[PDB]
Amino acid sequence: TAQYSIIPEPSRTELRQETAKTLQLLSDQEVPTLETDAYRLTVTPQGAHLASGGREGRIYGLATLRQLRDQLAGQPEGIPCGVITDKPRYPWRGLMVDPARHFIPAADLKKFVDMMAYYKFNRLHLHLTDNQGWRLPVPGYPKLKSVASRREESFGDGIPHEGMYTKQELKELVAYCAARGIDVIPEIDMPGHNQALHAAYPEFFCFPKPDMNVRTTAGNSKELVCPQKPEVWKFYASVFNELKDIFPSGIVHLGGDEAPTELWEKCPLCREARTRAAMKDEQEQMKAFFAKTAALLAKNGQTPQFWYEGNAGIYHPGETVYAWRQGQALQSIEKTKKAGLNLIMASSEYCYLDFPQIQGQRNWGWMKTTTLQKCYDLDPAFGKPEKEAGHIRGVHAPVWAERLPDLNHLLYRAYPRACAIAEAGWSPMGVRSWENFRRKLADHRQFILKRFNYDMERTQGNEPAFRWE
Ligand SMILES: [Zn+2]
Repeated sequence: TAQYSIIPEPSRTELRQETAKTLQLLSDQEVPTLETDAYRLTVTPQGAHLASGGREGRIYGLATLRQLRDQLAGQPEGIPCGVITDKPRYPWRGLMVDPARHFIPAADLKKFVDMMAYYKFNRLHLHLTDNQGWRLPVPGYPKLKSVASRREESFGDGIPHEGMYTKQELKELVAYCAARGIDVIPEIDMPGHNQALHAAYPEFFCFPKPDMNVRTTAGNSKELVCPQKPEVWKFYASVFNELKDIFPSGIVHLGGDEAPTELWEKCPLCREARTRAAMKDEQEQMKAFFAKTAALLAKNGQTPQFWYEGNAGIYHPGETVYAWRQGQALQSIEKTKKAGLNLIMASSEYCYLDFPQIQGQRNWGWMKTTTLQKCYDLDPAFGKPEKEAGHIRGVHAPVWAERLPDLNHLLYRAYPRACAIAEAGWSPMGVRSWENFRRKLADHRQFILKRFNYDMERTQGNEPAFRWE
């Protein structure tokens, strides 16, 4: 019979027999009984009543009302009356954009934010720095702009790529996100993924290479900042001071992914520093590096996060890590619990939205296909009980942009899988089903076309063309 098409699925929908042809908001009340992230939305033939426990729940209730208005706009016969009582399963529901790989203009970020807010995402993570570019301006380090923000080409295409946000643009983004219920999380990836920083400031590295250029290809860089160099710590203190001014979330993602330690092992400065500190290997050195960085953050009231790299011993109890490596989700849940770490689920089997969504679409010679149906199969807890998985804070989907050069390409791969991620982060398992989700997503094609002039239809051949290979 007649249903709503709200994504994410609300925790409770009680449908009634009457029909509503108006969604005029008749009441909008803050009530003490509901939690601050919760709302109750009642649809009657005379209009709608919204109750919420706080500003956060109110934002979510208005987001549901927006989807119901989009449904009603396409249903002249009216929509069912009913009561929706709703609160998210997980408090962290995030997407990550990758302007380091391909710069995202301010106007395009706005559209990306409006779309994620429509699905009740509440975290926007900015991957600001990598091998292919550096997008955060830092006073006192002008070569980040003149060198690190520019590259000669991408994958042999001969086409230079550059870009850097202004401080005013980033403060605009923060306010734009806050008005839509979204906290912004900057990432300064360290100690690796740093070829762009090396191109600008080779003196920060164990083996300075003045001829180094910003990377124009994918693949792994072995260049790690040298923890023995005072300039490194002065630089990151300056970076973190800018983040304190710009990003009121106070959370700084430090990255830490894909940082092989070969060059630390060989570095003549790091070798003797390890001898002085009685460090037996470079994992102990990595632990000390993160601890020193966390101490710098703590001076500003900031807190770190990391990509989980499978060695829980390098993090400090109470810190948050992101599980991402293929095949490691269950082990990561267990090891982070034992180590006293909090966990965000970003498993690349379900959440890496750079991967093609239909078999036969560009995989660049290595990417597996993650279909919409596969994505929807994600339970962030992997069926584990609360005593084993209560340290999981939520779900997070990166849209890595090595191969996504503009917003058109970004949205093509981000959606509709981001809709499934939204439901995995928000909806209790007891209201989730592929059949129901698929039904609603079909209706959402018209909703998103109407509201955003954007088409979420996916076929193998309708991905925008690429210039490479
Ligand atoms: Zn070194």
